[PDB]
Amino acid sequence: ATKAVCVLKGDGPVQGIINFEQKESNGPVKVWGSIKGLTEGLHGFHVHEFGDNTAGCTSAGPHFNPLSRKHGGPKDEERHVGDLGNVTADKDGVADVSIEDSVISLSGDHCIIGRTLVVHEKADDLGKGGNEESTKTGNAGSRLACGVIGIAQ
Amino acid sequence: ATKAVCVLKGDGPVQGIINFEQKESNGPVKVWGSIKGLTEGLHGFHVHEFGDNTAGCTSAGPHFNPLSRKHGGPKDEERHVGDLGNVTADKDGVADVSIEDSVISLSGDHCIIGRTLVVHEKADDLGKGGNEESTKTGNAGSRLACGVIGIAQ
Ligand SMILES: [Cu+2]
Ligand SMILES: [Cu+2]
Ligand SMILES: [Zn+2]
Ligand SMILES: [Zn+2]
Repeated sequence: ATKAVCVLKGDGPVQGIINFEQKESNGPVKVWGSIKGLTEGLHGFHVHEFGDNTAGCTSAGPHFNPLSRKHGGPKDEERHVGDLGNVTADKDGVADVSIEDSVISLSGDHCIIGRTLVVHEKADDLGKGGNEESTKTGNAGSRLACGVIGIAQ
Repeated sequence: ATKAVCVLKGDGPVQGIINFEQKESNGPVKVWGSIKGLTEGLHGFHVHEFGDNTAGCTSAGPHFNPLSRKHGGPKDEERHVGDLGNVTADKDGVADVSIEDSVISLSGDHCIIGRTLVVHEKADDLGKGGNEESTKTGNAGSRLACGVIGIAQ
């Protein structure tokens, strides 16, 4: 696959659409779109392991972490594959997302297709928060919206 | 992987959960679960090509058809890889889904992870109807509910 897409929804007002593009096998992945209904500020943004929304976003499990690393930010060597950092909303509640990432993929063992993208209640501290949870979740709190990442046209 | 899941959502509520299991990559896929909120009778049931719900189930495109075949039933050689036939709802509006299929897969070129499962308004005629559409869509009509197929734990 070269293109993927995710519709983010949850139980509250947070909703969005996120697109992915990967031009080349083993090249970087462009990630772009918009999320609305958010509180102003940073909100953690990750790919979680399972594309399972059976009981809502909780069913998606932990961060996608095929290489058994600690949590980090997207520009860290020490990160989960799924660690895409934060999106940032304005007072208007909108986060415009524009990310390139070279660790996620749309094929192979780092593939994110069929997994869940999640936007969080709180900021992700990118593993620099100095408690144990920082190293696992980034202290980003509950899951406000999510969706399964699908193959796109 | 060897398990996948799909949450179907549409107006009614037409709602359902479908589980997938494939014991080995060269093996059949067990498909099972429940869909509620349906009218009594047969409803077409297929994997569509794109895991895109941007604008609702319409965004998923046509039946998943990597081999460029005509529409058929699941037992037919001439079928789309996505052709899973019909589910049947009782007077209570529930369809008990219990399928094994050897053409879909959870890995490889026929993988359905990241694609959309759809349940339709009307019966699928399994390509045996009296017109040209039968060999494309089975005449199953609109899309009552769908979801993106994700990797499960
Ligand atoms: Cu997350
Ligand atoms: Cu269909
Ligand atoms: Zn992480
Ligand atoms: Zn078909």
